[PDB]
Amino acid sequence: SPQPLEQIKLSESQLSGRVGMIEMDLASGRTLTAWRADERFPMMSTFKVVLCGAVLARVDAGDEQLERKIHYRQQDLVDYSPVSEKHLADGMTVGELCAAAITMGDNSAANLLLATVGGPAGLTAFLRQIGDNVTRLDRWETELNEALPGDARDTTTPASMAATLRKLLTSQRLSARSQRQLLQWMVDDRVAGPLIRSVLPAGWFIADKTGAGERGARGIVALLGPNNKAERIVVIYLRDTPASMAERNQQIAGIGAALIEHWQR
Ligand SMILES: OC[C@H]1O[C@H](O[C@H]2[C@H](O)[C@@H](O)[C@H](OCCCCCCC3CCCCC3)O[C@@H]2CO)[C@H](O)[C@@H](O)[C@@H]1O
Ligand SMILES: *C(=O)/C=C/N[C@@H](C(=O)O)[C@](C)(COC(=O)CCCC(=O)O)S(=O)O
Repeated sequence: SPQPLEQIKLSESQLSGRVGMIEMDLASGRTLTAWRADERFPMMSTFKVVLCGAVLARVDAGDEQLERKIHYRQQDLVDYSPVSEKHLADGMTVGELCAAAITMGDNSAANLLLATVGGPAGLTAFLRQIGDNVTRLDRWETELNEALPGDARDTTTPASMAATLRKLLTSQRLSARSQRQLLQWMVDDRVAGPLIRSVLPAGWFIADKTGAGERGARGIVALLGPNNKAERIVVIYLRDTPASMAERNQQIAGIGAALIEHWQR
């Protein structure tokens, strides 16, 4: 594999789309690689990690409990609800909803949680409170990943998303238990985690949340590193490419391969 930046460029050439990428030390925030890092990209399902950061902040403040059971109706369900559709009779706890949203990609679970934090506007306000002045959520599942060209709704930048994830996971804005919980949800991803592990060399840590959208939109927010340590935050977004899902996945994996082969920078 070529160098990370060289691979990123090749991916844009091959996909005819824009790639946005940040690689950042988790402990310190040292930026190692930045490409279109201040450009906007649709967050897609990656917003679910920030959503559950807001939930945990409410738990820390005593305004929420992960134990609290929410009962909902079939009319509340949106497209793709593999866990929430199973609990119309008995409900789900707030913590179960975060687990379902982040680890199983459950969309109704995300919407239920979004309501508890005051909707897209409430989540955006939370982002402003932690000093993210760029990321914005405007819509609910499933409209939020429409990825219209030039539409600023439901977008982040690689730099903003990396910084925000670092804040939630490490900055002590969340309690120790809450930081640990958010991390464990990412470790437990079942949508892409097991697949990614299957292709990572021995010794590489992965935790992640992935997303997909229209017009080629695809993305991942990840913790990655050798010696089984979450050494770096890696955020990669793609937009405005007509390529197959397989090829978009392969190109992102190829950027990962370049990072792995050329880690010591
Ligand atoms: O010399 C470094 C390594 O080179 C290869 O490893 C390959 C591996 O066989 C391949 O499957 C992977 O694909 C990349 C898979 C990435 C999966 C997604 C990555 C995520 C992670 C965080 C955000 C970016 C995307 O690349 C590495 C590096 O070439 C060798 O197989 C391995 O023995 C060796 O230790
Ligand atoms: C998040 O990125 C979800 C995007 N795609 C879904 C959507 O538009 O709501 C689909 C319904 C596909 O479903 C999934 O990707 C399942 C996992 C969702 C997640 O990662 O949280 S649409 O057909 O693309």
